[PDB]
Amino acid sequence: ASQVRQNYHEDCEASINKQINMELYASYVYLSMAYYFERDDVALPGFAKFFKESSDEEREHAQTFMKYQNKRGGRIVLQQIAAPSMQEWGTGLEALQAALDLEKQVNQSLLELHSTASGNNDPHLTKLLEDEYLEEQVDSIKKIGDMITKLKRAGPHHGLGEYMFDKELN
Amino acid sequence: ASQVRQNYHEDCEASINKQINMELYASYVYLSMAYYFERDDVALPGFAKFFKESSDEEREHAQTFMKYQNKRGGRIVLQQIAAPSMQEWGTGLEALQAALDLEKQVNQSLLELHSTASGNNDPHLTKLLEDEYLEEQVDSIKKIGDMITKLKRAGPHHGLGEYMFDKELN
Amino acid sequence: ASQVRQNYHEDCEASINKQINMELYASYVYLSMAYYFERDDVALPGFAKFFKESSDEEREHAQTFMKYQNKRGGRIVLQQIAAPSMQEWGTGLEALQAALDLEKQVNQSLLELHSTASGNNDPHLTKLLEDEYLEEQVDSIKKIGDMITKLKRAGPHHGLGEYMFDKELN
Amino acid sequence: ASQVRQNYHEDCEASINKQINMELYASYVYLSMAYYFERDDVALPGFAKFFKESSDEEREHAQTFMKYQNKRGGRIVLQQIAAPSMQEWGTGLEALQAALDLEKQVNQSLLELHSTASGNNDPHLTKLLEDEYLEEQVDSIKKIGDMITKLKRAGPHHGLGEYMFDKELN
Amino acid sequence: ASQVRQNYHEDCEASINKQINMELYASYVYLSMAYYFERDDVALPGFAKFFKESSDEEREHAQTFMKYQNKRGGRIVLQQIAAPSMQEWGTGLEALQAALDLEKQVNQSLLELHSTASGNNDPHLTKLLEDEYLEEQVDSIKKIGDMITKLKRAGPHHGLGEYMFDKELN
Amino acid sequence: ASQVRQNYHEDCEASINKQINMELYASYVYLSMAYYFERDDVALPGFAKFFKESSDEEREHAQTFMKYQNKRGGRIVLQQIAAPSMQEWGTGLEALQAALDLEKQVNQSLLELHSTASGNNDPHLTKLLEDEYLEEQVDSIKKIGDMITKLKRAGPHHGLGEYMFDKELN
Ligand SMILES: [Fe+3]
Ligand SMILES: [Fe+3]
Ligand SMILES: [Fe+3]
Ligand SMILES: [Fe+3]
Ligand SMILES: [Fe+3]
Ligand SMILES: [Fe+3]
Ligand code: NI
Ligand code: NI
Ligand code: NI
Ligand code: NI
Ligand code: NI
Ligand code: NI
Repeated sequence: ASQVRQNYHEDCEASINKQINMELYASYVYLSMAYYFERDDVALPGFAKFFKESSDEEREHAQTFMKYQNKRGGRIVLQQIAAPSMQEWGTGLEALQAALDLEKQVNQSLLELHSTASGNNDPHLTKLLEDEYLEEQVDSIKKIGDMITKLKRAGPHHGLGEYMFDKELN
Repeated sequence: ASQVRQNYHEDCEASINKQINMELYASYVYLSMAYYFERDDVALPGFAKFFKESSDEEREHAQTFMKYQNKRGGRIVLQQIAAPSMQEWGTGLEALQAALDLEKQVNQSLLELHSTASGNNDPHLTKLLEDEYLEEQVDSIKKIGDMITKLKRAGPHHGLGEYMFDKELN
Repeated sequence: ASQVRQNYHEDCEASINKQINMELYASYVYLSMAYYFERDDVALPGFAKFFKESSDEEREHAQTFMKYQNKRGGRIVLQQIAAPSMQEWGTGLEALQAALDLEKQVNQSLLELHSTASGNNDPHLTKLLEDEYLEEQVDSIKKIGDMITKLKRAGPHHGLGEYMFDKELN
Repeated sequence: ASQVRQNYHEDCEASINKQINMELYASYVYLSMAYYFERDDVALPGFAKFFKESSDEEREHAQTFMKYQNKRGGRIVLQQIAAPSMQEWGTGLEALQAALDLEKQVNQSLLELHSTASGNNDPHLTKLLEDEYLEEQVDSIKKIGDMITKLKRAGPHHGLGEYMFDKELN
Repeated sequence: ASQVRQNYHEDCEASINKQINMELYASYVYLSMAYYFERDDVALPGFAKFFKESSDEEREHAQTFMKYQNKRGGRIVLQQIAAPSMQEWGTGLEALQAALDLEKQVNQSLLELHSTASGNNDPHLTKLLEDEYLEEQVDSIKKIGDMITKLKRAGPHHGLGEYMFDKELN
Repeated sequence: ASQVRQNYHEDCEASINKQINMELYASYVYLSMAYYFERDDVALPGFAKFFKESSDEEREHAQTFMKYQNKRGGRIVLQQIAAPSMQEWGTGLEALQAALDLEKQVNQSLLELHSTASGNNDPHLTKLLEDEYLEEQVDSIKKIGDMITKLKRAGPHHGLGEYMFDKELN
């Protein structure tokens, strides 16, 4: 085995490879949304910017797991990245709602990964999950929830409220 | 008695202790409103900021009365701070209207305290009330009244007007 | 329920509301001590400064729990803040000893809150408690213990030692 | 159709969507190589850096095609991104040789895309391909060829030459 | 007992004293290696620098445990520091391999200390171990593993590769 | 023998190895004292700082002998470092008195080492001892003697004098 490996269970190694693919997938979803909002018949530049940043961040999140895998002595196994569920995302509200659901799905996976790490007595992995993923995930979920409420207040259907709220994200 | 006490009536000393508690209570009310507007299902960051500042200022107002008590030779007696009347404050308009009523209630108490001080021929206390409390209270009441009128103009019910007016407070 | 809530148990939500009240209470205790030491017949400006800072910090600690509540989707419930146990705090030594006991009481509550969070498998809450509260609480307790020992060395009864030690806190 | 579309053939629109997927795939290949060279039993930090930059650039290349699609009035269709052909890439020489082949494969696709655009008399698309893709592709191929020759000179098998050549890329 | 002690088990107190001695011992091992590589018949200034820094860091690690002991109310008990196992360390490769084994030995001890702290429900101690020791230990082990692989690539036996690799550490 | 060795007697080589261990031991003694004075029931931060600096300096003194050994062609032999004679050091006065005795013990050893070097006609070693050790040792002894006298004047028993004198060292 790896000269560096120590207290690193095969199940955590495999779950990290699954989380890598999921982070890359979420990055791909947000990339799809980003350029959907730059279509000439959508033209929501604030939403496009918001989702392009989230796409970059999720790709960074994937790479932090890849560095982590190598650091512990695991071996990165990269799978296929699925096409995004949608090709068109509707209104800003509907995209935010899809993002909220995705973020909560990633959070569930991460909490399961923490349970795996905790069950195998790997405090180094639980620390990584708490400090670098679980904290960020809760803040992201709270932020998206705030945005949904703000957009529902401003007027969530294709109108002046959506146009004004989009400026808040620019 | 206190080596410093001079022309300081027991009734003014007691009324100051009552005003201290009332300032601390108003600070607590505004703190409740501040974090109500940061709930994910309210998301009014301008109102939250406005009330968090008012909460800090009312706590400062309480401390200025505590310094004053010590300066005159009175003795600070701290009571229980009551829970805020509400736990949820409705719309921005309703919170402003509750704040307006509270400010006018504090003003009434302060004017009564001035009458107590004037009745006991304490010009040092009347000066404190006029220069540090009564001036600020009238400006606060005028400001909140302005805000209520502006929010009623922009559209006071949970809609685009409330969302736009909230930006004026950010 | 809240669009953001996830893996957030009702018991942790309720314990956070209890800790909020306790942080606000400790803030109130330290505020009482702060202005006790500014009485003209006490005149310990270093102790007053030390306790006024601790009062501000405990109010900040309360607000961090209020932000946390909102972040997780819980609902803040604010109760009555009890009057401080004492209105007069004796010598500097006696105030420090009362502060030490209060800090250890808050620490016990926080460790219980960690046990609640751990029992409900909430690593996000255990992380908050470890990184933002338990670390600060142990440092505060060690610091107060140091101060008590230093004041006992300098001369803890109302004399030159207390006067000189007070300058160390200015 | 799109209010902006003009002289934009359905075949060019479809070929752009195919090139987007291929750019994303090459980005994924280079990402795999990048973290392969950070394995503790490979430890080639110069190669890792070189491939991580190429991974970022190919993702940028994909996005430029996505902006282009939207600019012309086409509609972005995102497919599945295939897993990289390899999970382990051997020596630096073998990775460079795999990169050279991939770059020449992308170049072939781009030249075919130019033939499609030229056959449909779309000078705007031929200009994009010449100015933004074909130029970069030839420079990349020449650079990788230079590197292969340099590494073959320094000593391409796992030895001092590979270790010294890796420093040239750091 | 100590006026500050709270939730601090005698077994954790004793294990900290054992870890202090082990950190001081590792510091001593690295000090031996550092000046071995400055012998006139070894003359590997990069290795000497690398091990002198690790010697300083392990002594700092020991002191952080000594501060921690005092912070929790435990009592520092200092034992004998054993002579390093070797007086001469061979080649750079052999010293790195000895360092790797020592680092993994310290890591095992620290993970056991975490299990002790976790078994006694001391989250403050588990936090210290995760944030200040376990993170650093894994990075150190990964770094040494990288170095071993790099030196095996450059040529690990007393030759040009060892001479060139030594410059990477200067 | 060493290609560099010249006029370097085996007895001086062995005495240097003995002095190395003694410098490391004194460093360990001062480290013990340093963190004794940071105990919550001692709280003498000036003494702690003074002894932590002396601990660092004695470790530097050990390293200068290790560099010297290598410079002359001798071979460093590292022994066991004994536990400090005490685990608790009493008052500041008692620690200073223990330090004074230790410094005079090291001085005696160094003067014996000078006699060894002089007896073997090694002027290079006598120069090192005079310029780098004997000068520093006499200044240290004079300084500690000054401090003892100053602390005896201020009031050496656990009281205001010890508390005030401790500030002189901060
Ligand atoms: Fe993520
Ligand atoms: Fe007020
Ligand atoms: Fe607190
Ligand atoms: Fe490309
Ligand atoms: Fe260490
Ligand atoms: Fe010395
Ligand atoms: Ni709609
Ligand atoms: Ni309404
Ligand atoms: Ni007393
Ligand atoms: Ni080969
Ligand atoms: Ni060999
Ligand atoms: Ni004594």
